Formats: sequence, C-alpha cells, structure tokens
Amino acid sequence: IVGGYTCAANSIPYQVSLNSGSHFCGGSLINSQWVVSAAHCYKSRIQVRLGEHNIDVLEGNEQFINAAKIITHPNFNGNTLDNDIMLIKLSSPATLNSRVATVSLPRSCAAAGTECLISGWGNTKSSGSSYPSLLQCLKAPVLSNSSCKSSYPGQITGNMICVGFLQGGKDSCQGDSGGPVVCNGQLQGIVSWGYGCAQKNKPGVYTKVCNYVNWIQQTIAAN
Ligand SMILES: [Ca+2]
Repeated sequence: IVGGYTCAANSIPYQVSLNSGSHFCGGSLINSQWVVSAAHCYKSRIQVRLGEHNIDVLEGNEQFINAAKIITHPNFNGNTLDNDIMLIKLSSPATLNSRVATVSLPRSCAAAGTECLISGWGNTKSSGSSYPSLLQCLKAPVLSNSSCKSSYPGQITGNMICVGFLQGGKDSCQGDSGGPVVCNGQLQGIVSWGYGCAQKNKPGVYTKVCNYVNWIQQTIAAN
C-alpha cells in the first residue's frame, strides 16, 4: 500500500496473508472455512496465516492453516483480468475470536463516492520497493464509472471497479493483490490490477465483488 498508514494491531481481523515460504498475496476470511483472494495469485501449495499484524515475528494470536482446496473462477481471463477471483478452503476451520473474524459479503453494489478501507503487506514505495512488516491501511473512495473508464479506455469490464485517487500517491501495489476493499461493513473489492502503483491518472482496479455472491455461495455449498 503506497501512501497509507500502519493499521492498529488486529484492527482488520478478516485480513489473511497467503504464504508459501513467504508472504505473496492477501485474502479475506468470509466464513470459518473459506478465504476469498485473486485468481492471479494462484499457486498450488498455500498456507493461510490468520490473526497477523507483524508478518516477521510470532506474536501469539496467529493461526496457520494450510489450504485444502483452491478453486479459481472458471471464466478468469489472464489478459483482461476479468473474473479475477479465487476461493480457498482451509483444511480445518478457523477459530473465530477478536483477532480473527469474518467480513460480510455485499448486500448490493456500492454507490460512487463510498469511502472504503484497503489493507495489505504489499510494496509501500512508488520509487523503489520496501515490503513492510506491519499491516498497512488506506481509506479511499469508489470512483465513478466515467472516471474509471476514462483512465483505462477499452479495458474496464462490468466486473471491475476503480477505487482511489486520480492525483496519484495513494494506491495498492504488488503484494496487496488478493486483499480486501471493505466499504460500510461489506467486502466490495479484491485488489486486482493497475498500471504501476499510485501513478497520476491510473487508480487501482478491483474485482467487483457484488457480482459474485451467487458463485461464491454455490461453490461453498458444493465443496
Ligand atoms: Ca506475527
């Protein structure tokens, strides 16, 4: 996250780190057995780390649980990044408590201008890199259709929303992919793609979760 602030510890209890040797993408706990992430994060062995704040130190609230099933959306498209969404079933249920908690799926799609919170352990620098130990946070608004489509002509599909700031300097980046955009208590975006991070006139693009609630429920019920 570029231009963010350090989250208060355990204040985002639905945030997960996906790990294989090290952190590579985020995700969100949506019930005690299932995490949602980005399909472009797919790897075949994934450990899910819950209750994290500092990824570099064992702090004592963590639960580490390996993925048992990984299911990417059947129409995910690798150029266009349309349908960039993946579900992971844990091999046993997360224990829910104050440090580990689910986020609600959306009741409807969000209005333009709605403020949301974005979180993750991705890169913090435009210029150069610097992957943080501590979870970072960023408040940003859902941008209108117009502002999103004018930034990325011909590339924004009906399953994508833009969230952020046209001036640059605030955005999500590599390492945040897969992680949550929560607005008024509901998960409305997954970190997906962008041109660079925090570039003027190129806000982040996010998978539009309110289109996927049926697919998520049906997949959970069958698996
Ligand atoms: Ca830790």
